[PDB]
Amino acid sequence: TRTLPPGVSDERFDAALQRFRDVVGDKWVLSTADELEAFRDPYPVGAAEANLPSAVVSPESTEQVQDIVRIANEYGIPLSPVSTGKNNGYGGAAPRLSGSVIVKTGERMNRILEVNEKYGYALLEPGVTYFDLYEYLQSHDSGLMLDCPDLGWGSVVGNTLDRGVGYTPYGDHFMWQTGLEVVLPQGEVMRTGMGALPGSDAWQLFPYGFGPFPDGMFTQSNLGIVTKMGIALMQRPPASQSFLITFDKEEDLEQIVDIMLPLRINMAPLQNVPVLRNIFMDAAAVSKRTEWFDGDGPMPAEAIERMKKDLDLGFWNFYGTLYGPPPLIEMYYGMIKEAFGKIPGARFFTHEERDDRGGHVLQDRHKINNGIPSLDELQLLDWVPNGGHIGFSPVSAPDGREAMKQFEMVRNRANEYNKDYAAQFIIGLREMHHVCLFIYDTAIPEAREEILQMTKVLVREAAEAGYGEYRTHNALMDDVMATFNWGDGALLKFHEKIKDALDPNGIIAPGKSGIWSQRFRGQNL
Amino acid sequence: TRTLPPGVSDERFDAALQRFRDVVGDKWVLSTADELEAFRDPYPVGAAEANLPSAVVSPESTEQVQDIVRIANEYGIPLSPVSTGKNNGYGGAAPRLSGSVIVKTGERMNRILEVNEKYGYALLEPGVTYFDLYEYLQSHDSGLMLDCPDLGWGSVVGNTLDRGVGYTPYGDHFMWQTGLEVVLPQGEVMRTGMGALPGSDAWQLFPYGFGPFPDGMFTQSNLGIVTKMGIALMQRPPASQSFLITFDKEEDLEQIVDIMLPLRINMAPLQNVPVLRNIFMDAAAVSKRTEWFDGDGPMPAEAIERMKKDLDLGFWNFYGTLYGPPPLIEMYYGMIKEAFGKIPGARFFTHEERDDRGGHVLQDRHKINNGIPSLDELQLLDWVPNGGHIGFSPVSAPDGREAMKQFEMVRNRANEYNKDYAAQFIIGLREMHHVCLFIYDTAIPEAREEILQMTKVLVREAAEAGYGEYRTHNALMDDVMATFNWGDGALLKFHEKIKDALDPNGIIAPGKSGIWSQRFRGQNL
Ligand SMILES: *Cc1cc2c(cc1C)nc1c(=O)[nH]c(=O)nc-1n2C[C@H](O)[C@H](O)[C@H](O)COP(=O)(O)OP(=O)(O)OC[C@H]1O[C@@H](n2cnc3c(N)ncnc32)[C@H](O)[C@@H]1O
Ligand SMILES: *Cc1cc2c(cc1C)nc1c(=O)[nH]c(=O)nc-1n2C[C@H](O)[C@H](O)[C@H](O)COP(=O)(O)OP(=O)(O)OC[C@H]1O[C@@H](n2cnc3c(N)ncnc32)[C@H](O)[C@@H]1O
Ligand SMILES: COc1cc(C=O)ccc1O
Ligand SMILES: COc1cc(C=O)ccc1O
Repeated sequence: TRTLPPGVSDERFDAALQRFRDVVGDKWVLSTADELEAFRDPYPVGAAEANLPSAVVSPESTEQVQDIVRIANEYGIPLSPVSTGKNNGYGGAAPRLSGSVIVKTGERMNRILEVNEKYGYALLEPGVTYFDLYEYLQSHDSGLMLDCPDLGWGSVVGNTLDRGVGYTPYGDHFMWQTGLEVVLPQGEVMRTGMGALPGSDAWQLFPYGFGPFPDGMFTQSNLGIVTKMGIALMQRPPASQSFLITFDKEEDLEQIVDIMLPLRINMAPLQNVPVLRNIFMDAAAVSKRTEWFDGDGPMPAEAIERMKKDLDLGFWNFYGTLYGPPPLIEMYYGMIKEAFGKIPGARFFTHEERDDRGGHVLQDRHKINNGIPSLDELQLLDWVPNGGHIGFSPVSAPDGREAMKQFEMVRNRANEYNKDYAAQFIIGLREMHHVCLFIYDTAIPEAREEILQMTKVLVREAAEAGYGEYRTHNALMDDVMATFNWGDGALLKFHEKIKDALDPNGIIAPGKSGIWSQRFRGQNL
Repeated sequence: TRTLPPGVSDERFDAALQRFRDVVGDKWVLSTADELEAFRDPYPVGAAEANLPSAVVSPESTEQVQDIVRIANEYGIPLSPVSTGKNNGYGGAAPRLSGSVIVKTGERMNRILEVNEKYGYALLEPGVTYFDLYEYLQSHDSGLMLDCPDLGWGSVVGNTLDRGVGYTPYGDHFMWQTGLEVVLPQGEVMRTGMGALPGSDAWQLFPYGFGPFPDGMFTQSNLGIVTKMGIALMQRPPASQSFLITFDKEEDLEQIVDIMLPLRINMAPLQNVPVLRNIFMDAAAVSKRTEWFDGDGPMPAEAIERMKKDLDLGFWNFYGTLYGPPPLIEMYYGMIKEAFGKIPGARFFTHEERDDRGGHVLQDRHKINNGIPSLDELQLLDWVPNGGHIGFSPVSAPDGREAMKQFEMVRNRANEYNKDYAAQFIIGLREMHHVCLFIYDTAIPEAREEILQMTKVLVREAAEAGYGEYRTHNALMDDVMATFNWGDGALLKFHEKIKDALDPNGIIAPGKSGIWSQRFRGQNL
């Protein structure tokens, strides 16, 4: 059947599309089941179909975003903005609420507006991918580097707006975000920070402006459609050196993290954002599962040994990168070797030393950590046929007991539901994003529902232990937000109150982060 | 003439007062003419009496704060929260709306809830001063250091919630803020970040939590009353060295800023937040105006030169600090010598190299830049009888040309109105806070009036030229917010719609940052 928006008839919906076409042109509104199949979640979760868009609209400018919002308010059409819509692992381009219209801001609004070499910033529209920006910086002989995620096909803006992470010293994307322009839910356009001051050259220079600081309210949020965003760019250092440390035992995690913290807290000698990847995660980047095991259920421990042997890796695999003058790189590599040396069976490789099949990730990290975007990590999805992943992304203290507790908790449930648990601890100064990627066969209905059931259990099992997620899939947003329920759900009530006063007709991305407008609360979609 | 909240009678006010005492006890409700004397703006601005409190309420817990708020909603009585109320230069403790009740949270809410050595953070009630925290740290033989402003009598929370700044690498106080508890305008209580998840250890570990990140909206804000705040604390480095560079000419400014930027933008070799102070700023810290020129008018150049000659200082004076093992310090001081030694007349000193009187400022910077709080900059108020200051604090791009244009513009008005211009450029990564202190006799009502009218001119002339203020005085709050009027005042309409959703009855510090709730809009207050 035709996907229509909640409470909107065929007749009123065809009026609504015609008006979108008036604004953007007829080629830039997509409305047929065929055309829309490309905007389904590529990695669907649950057996029952969900998150189905009713149309895709691609505006060329801010002026058109506004007119689209107005139309959507007049007609009661929920809108779900994206940049490039590559939020794979969290829903793709697919909207939380079935029947929403996707506003793909990145199709046509993809200009790099300014890259200022002197102040080390860039002003970007939301269609600028990491590749685009990288390509610009190469062409103009730039002395700046971008900070990217594992996959560079996503948007600098879109990724920042979901508080994604990268791996250079500028890994925390939202921290370095500086000013933004946004269309609010009734059509008004606003600029934050020093951009509210007309004629200011400080919009990308000073983030805060004057009065309350609102920029975070437009992250993981449905409070507006962002049309421009600035971001600081780090200077390319004179030299770098990436390294791998392999650790043999699963139980080495505790000690790894406890040794790490005093070296990370000060941003030296661990200058970048280290990553501790388990063997399923590294194996999956270079090989298929049927190369190690072709039986049923959890990979047995002898098969885990073959992966570690052939590829010459540990169960745990620490990847890091150092930057600066060559005498500094060596001092710091020296300190790191001394500390992690304690762990029996720890082995060290720099990016110069290792160039085999197992080294393919080290070589990939050394690109990423030097702000060169890659698609090498797409190979992960060939672990099994019709491969897809979901992100279960709890936050952990930089404490080996907490991490070992989370690891065992997750593994206990991943084996119970027959899913392989690829693990990647991404390590900040004071906390760790514990990304648990469960890779699975998207074709099979039972694999998908087991993924959904399994992750619903872990959200609740994690919350009961005091752990929360930093980011989650469409299908888990209500469940995740339901865990942030201190003071009788105070945080949610606050968010719903702001939502209702900026978005009286409940128009922008309803359900995002479990925040629904008055008119959807209680309906269970 | 007895001060009362707008449209509240003597008896309705009496009953409210009585209810406040029920909540907090008798001792902690001040309401008599000269009890409240101490809560007037200590550096009054304008000849007319503005900014008059009707009462002061000192609660001891979050619960009393919630109740006080509920009672204020019942009566329509404005509340003006402070921490320690030492916001001098901007209004001190005094409220923006005359008739509001001060809620001095810090008087009894002054516990250091936790200092964690492992993860390098603190959890604090509003009453912890920088002296108190430093005393905790000395007692416990801590590895951590704080980041303090010029005057350490203020609160860690108060300063942070006004987006204040200190001078260690952790200088940007708001960015090292992590997690807070807040009472919202109708008495609901809410924890931000991971604090919203019952039993999390991660409140002071991961700031963002999940979904929209609101912490920024409680800074320069009137959206709640803050009861707890977390802040990250830097590790104390093994050694340190501070340095003064003097630049003899007034014109060297342009060249000093242009050389500074590449040495600062990557936090190395300028690691700390450098300051560029003029001779006026530094003289007043060590001497009275009458030592150099007894006279009604602006200070002649021959008096400027004697100041420089006796104190052995330049017109522009550059104060920085280096941290790390002694080899790294020698390296980085090396590079700083060679870069700023391009400027003619420029002379260098370290903290070991000066015991004279002009050097007392360097010794005060060497404490502050190492997180040793101080009150030496109080001597600044001696400069003239009954000294007070006000802060006009424009943001500048870290560009020499833009820093001379702001300097001359400000100097011209300083001379026209007969006020001395003390200047300190506080230098971030990509921006500068250009802080202009104008010192004056607060007893003379013409001088108070010259100040208000002068800064009113300055705010308007600075915005015409493309510059906004980071922070401002009660006096200037409406005028500063009118300058950020991009999009037909798009920013202010936004802040008001949010204010009016969370505070239907217009209770919390109305007028703060030029943001007035519905019941006060379009009025002369
Ligand atoms: C499968 C996978 C995913 C992945 C990864 C590795 C693998 C194998 N590694 C990642 C990493 O290192 N870091 C990271 O942050 N994410 C990683 N992912 C997940 C994901 O693919 C990436 O984050 C990707 O960059 C996100 O997609 P994109 O960049 O295209 O973002 P989007 O889909 O357009 O938007 C994301 C959400 O933000 C809100 N949004 C976006 N644009 C707007 C505008 N203009 N206005 C308002 N809100 C906006 C929407 O909620 C949108 O869904
Ligand atoms: C005269 C002067 C001032 C000064 C300075 C040097 C001199 C000679 N140097 C400064 C510096 O180096 N850095 C800096 O940030 N400020 C400097 N100043 C200005 C001032 O002295 C300090 O900022 C001072 O520490 C601030 O005072 P305090 O810490 O006591 O904060 P407060 O007066 O209580 O309140 C500040 C404002 O924040 C909001 N606020 C405060 N508490 C709350 C709660 N609990 N809830 C909600 N909002 C709150 C209020 O708006 C309040 O006015
Ligand atoms: C599934 O989403 C994520 C994936 C990764 C790396 O593979 C890092 C952070 C994420 O949020
Ligand atoms: C009164 O305002 C300020 C004063 C100072 C003095 O060093 C620094 C920052 C400020 O905002």
